[PDB]
Amino acid sequence: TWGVSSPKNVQGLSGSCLLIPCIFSYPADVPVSNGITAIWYYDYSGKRQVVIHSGDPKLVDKRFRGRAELMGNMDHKVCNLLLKDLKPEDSGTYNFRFEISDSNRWLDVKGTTVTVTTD
Ligand SMILES: CCC(=O)N[C@H]1[C@H]([C@H](O)[C@H](O)CO)O[C@@](OCc2ccccc2)(C(=O)O)C[C@@H]1O
Repeated sequence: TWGVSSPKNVQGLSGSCLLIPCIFSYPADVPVSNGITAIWYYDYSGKRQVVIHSGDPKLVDKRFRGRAELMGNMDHKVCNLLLKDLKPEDSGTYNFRFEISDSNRWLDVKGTTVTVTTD
């Protein structure tokens, strides 16, 4: 069954780090020969910036370069996103997408809202 489970809200402090827990799923009969591509988006419906791209890392916006890293193992169906050196501007929406093959790709429209404060 196709899906992405991650928190609706997550809070963090400026200069610290934060973890957005995440897990995904898909049907048992979906073939997976050459792994799964993992992608995280920031403000998808607006600026649409790439935070993580396990398939084409040069697509990662300079804004997040060196500051975001995917924790979980795709093999274990985990998509946890760790964000480092937080900035108030990091506040906004984050959505995960995984792409296996052909039409077997999925963007979670729910996403997680991030709130970074100074103190
Ligand atoms: C078999 C699983 C599945 O339904 N995957 C579809 C996904 C999926 O429905 C969404 O990602 C779930 O949120 O949508 C897609 O188009 C997205 C699209 C739809 C309409 C217009 C433009 C683009 C997508 O690539 O995200 C096409 C996929 O085939």
